[PDB]
Amino acid sequence: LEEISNHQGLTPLKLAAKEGKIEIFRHILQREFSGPYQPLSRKFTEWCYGPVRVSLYDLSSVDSWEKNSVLEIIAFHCKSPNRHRMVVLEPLNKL
Amino acid sequence: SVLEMENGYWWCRRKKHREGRLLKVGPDERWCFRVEEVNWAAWTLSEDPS
Amino acid sequence: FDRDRLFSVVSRGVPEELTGLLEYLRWNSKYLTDSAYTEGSTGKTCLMKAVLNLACIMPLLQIDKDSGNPKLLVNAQCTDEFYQGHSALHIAIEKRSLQCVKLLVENGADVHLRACGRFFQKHQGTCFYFGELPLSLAACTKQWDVVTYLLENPHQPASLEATDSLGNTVLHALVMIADNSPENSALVIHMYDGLLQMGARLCPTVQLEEISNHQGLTPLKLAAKEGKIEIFRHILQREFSGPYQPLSRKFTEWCYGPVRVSLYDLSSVDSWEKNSVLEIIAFHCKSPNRHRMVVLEPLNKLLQEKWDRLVSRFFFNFACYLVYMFIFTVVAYHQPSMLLLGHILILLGGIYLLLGQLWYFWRRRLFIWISFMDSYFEILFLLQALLTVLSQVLRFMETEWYLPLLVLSLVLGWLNLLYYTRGFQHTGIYSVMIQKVILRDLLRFLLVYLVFLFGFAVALVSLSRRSILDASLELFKFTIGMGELAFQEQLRFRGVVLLLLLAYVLLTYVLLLNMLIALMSETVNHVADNSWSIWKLQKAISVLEMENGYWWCRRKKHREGRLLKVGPDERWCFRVEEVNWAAWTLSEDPS
Ligand SMILES: C=C(C)[C@@H]1CCC(C)=C[C@H]1c1c(O)cc(CCCCC)cc1O
Ligand SMILES: C=C(C)[C@@H]1CCC(C)=C[C@H]1c1c(O)cc(CCCCC)cc1O
Repeated sequence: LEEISNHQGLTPLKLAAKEGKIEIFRHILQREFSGPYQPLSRKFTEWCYGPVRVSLYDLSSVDSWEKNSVLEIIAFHCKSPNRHRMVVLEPLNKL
Repeated sequence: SVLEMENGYWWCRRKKHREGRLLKVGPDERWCFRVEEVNWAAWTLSEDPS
Repeated sequence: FDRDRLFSVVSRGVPEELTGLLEYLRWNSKYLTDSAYTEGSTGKTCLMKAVLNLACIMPLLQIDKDSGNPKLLVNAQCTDEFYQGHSALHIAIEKRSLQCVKLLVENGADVHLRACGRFFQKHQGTCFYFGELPLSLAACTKQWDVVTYLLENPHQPASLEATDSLGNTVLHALVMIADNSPENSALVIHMYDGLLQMGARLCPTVQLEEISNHQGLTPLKLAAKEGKIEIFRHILQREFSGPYQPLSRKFTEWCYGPVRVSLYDLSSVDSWEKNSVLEIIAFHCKSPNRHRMVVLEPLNKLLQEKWDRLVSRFFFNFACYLVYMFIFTVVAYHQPSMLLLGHILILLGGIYLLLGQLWYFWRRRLFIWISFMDSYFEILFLLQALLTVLSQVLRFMETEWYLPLLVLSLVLGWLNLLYYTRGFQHTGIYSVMIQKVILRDLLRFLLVYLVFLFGFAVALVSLSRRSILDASLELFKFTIGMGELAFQEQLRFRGVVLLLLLAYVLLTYVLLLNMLIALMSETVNHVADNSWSIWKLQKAISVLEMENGYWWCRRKKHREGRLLKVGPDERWCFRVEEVNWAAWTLSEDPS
């Protein structure tokens, strides 16, 4: 479902970035589920050794390697006033 | 700035290297990004730390 | 019977799927600890994988008994440099499986194995440091049951005084994992207190707190150096009940109604002994929250009497420098009878400050590097003393260039007088993080202003065509409020020069005002400290150096406190009096 694009060629994740909907954008970007819905998640844990925990965020449409990525959409194709609050998200801030 | 700068100069376009590592979540392979966090209150895909 | 097959069976956890494996080892004369059956990349063995995929453990250890294995796999060690030293016992403790720990320990597992891998070091990247021993792992993971079992098991008790590769003990490990977080502070404080109580029961003749690592720091000293204020405060202000009374550091001398007097133990805190907590906090600590360390209840009071007892010496130093600077000014003003005496004092005064300042840098060199802003005035005094002596040297070795250096030393000598202003309140804003930020921007603003000043001056010269020096000076007069605005009618591009000059006026007003607005935001987004933590830190640094005495006359240090038998044990305690109207002793009567 997430790879379906509308007439503008934007996925639901990409559409949230362009329209400035930070609330749904953060939830989609940092999403995890249980065993039955494990392949439906975007955040995964690689290993956990006590307090130290490592997470793996899916850079499907986020990384700027592919054209019309989330980073390009947020920085240049977004007109919402709260553009700065988009990049401070946990996977975007680190990447 | 970094998004424009990574595109390269006009006289020499630079190839863009994908950031991340291809991991089989499980199959399905996704280019994930490694982020490390420390939590002292809460008490996995791989088997051993790396 | 195969390496791939053996690891697959242990993951499932069904011992019935592994039959005849022991017979296979006898046939091939191979052991489970051999490199053939290990993972090879990191030395991981079958037992290690079994604990990771948490019954098969007992038969797997049982079949080790049949084969003539000289080396026990229960004490196997990883071989990869990244993850070296990690054993199966470490897995059970990490997985929070008390039953697995009991099963492993009962079968001869060693409790003193060292996990000296790169992952277990205090790296700047991915790492986790819990000492280097299994006992430290349980302490840092909120496992009191595992700690209790590892301390009171008849099979192989774990010693509390065991040290890691750096000499860190169990108490040291709790210090290095502190992060001043509310969740982490409760973790370290609760376990540190519990281990001390268990330590008295297990080893009463061994004092845990006096054990020092390879750097020679006690756990109390280590907390001060590493900047862990949360555990530092708890250790410094510690009291217990009757059974653990000798294990406390804070005691009550007498209580008469609301008036209560407390006695804090100055064991490693008072500066009488070398490498004390006060010396460590002020000079050997690089943590940003150094000011919050001295405002603690025993440290805040103790540093006050040292300042009060030595305040006269501080003003005597101020008076001596003030008189010396007055002598310097008079001699310089009339440098071109008693003037011969004046030059002798200038040479003697410069050589006196130089030798005294050279002692300070000899005793300590890392302090200036780690914290430039803490002792930046030490550098300034060095330049003033060195230049003053050098300037008089050029007077004897006549080169006619001693005057510019003497004049430069005069203005800088008065600037060094601002150092003594730290002995008063002076209001302002007291912060070290802000001051570095403000200083950095002002220097950047000066560079931005100069290039704009230089850029416009060249533009003015070429368009009007003295040189750049006169034109740049004319533009700089605009800041001092002395600029020249006139329509020079004998210029071809008179309008362009006039418009360009007006552009500079509007440009420099924005630049100066922007810095004021930028400097205003720092003041607004600043929370004043009612205890004046920054000011107290500066006073604490000065008194510690001042009490050491001058270079020409070292002064004996008198210990601060009174020797009292707590009960026996005698500790040099510090008297602190407090008044409480809500709560309703060692001595018998008030005194
Ligand atoms: C307290 C602060 C933040 C003041 C407030 C505004 C002013 C003019 C500058 C700041 C400031 C420094 O940021 C640093 C120093 C001394 C540090 C070394 C200077 C060579 C003094 C100093 O007044
Ligand atoms: C402060 C300001 C805004 C003044 C205003 C006049 C001009 C342009 C110079 C500026 C300036 C620095 O931009 C920087 C310094 C030294 C940096 C540290 C000062 C404690 C002095 C100094 O006069």
